[PDB]
Amino acid sequence: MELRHTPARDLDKFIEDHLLPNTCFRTQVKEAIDIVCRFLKERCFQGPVRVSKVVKGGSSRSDADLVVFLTKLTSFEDQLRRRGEFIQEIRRQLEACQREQKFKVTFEVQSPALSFVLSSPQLQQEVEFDVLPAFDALGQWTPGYKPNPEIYVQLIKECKSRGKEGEFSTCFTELQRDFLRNRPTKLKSLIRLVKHWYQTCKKTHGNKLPPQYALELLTVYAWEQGSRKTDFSTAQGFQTVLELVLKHQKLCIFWEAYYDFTNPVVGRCMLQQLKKPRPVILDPADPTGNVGGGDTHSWQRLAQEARVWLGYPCCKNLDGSLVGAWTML
Repeated sequence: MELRHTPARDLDKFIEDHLLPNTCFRTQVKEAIDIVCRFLKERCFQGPVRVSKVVKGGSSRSDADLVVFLTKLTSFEDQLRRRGEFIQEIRRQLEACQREQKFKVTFEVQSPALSFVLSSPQLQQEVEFDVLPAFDALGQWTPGYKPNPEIYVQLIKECKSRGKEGEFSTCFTELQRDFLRNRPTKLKSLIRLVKHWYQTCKKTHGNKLPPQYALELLTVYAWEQGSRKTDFSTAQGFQTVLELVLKHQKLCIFWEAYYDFTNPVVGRCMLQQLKKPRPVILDPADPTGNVGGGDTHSWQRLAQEARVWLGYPCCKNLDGSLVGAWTML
């Protein structure tokens, strides 16, 4: 059944039946991406720019971003100005990879933006990757360590100048993914549920909604503030998120997972972002990015959906009572 017709007691089954990726295909996709990665790093621009890494980003026939990082760029703007140049070289090597390498899945580079589809005839599944060139601002980064604040200092400086705050977040995709992957399975599942809810809402909106990523972060926030447990009620977590969306006019959220106020420039940037019209959901991976910021109308649209959804069976017991949101603090 549709999520909107699924009672709270059936949410976990809904997630397992419709939202969990086919484990086998998931692994085959990871292996393919690893092959593409090493291939692009070796073959692209093989004759200062070079491909240093390739990482899967946000994801919804499912869609996903595939970030191709480039070293030796003179500025963040270059990944935008030379996008055409970069996309052509990457397209060329993706096609050479498809031609020369064998995969356990079908690999098809799409004809002219650059994307390719990984599919499995034996599983009735596929994922289309949107290839995004990005400056490798982080360079060598390893989980557990905060990037050198100087990396963000440079970012802040350029974003201020070009007025592109939060527009180079793709450069920190590794942090975005680390932030969401280092979580208990139950929470990752709740995030999948929220993503589905979001995508369901997007389907009927001719106007903009906040970015899905904003909701992924809001879900983490809900859990950190209201649960922090490896097991909990999915329905209660969902209600908490819907209720948090309603509070968008009062939300001011941020994390110091990859940066903090230590550096004056970064701290100043954070403070400047934290003072902007709410909601403020500061990207843990990018201090210049208020995810879904500067568009209160989009949040009002989503909040209207949140209220509608709080009336659905999703957060309700058989007797019609709400399962209840997590108390927070």
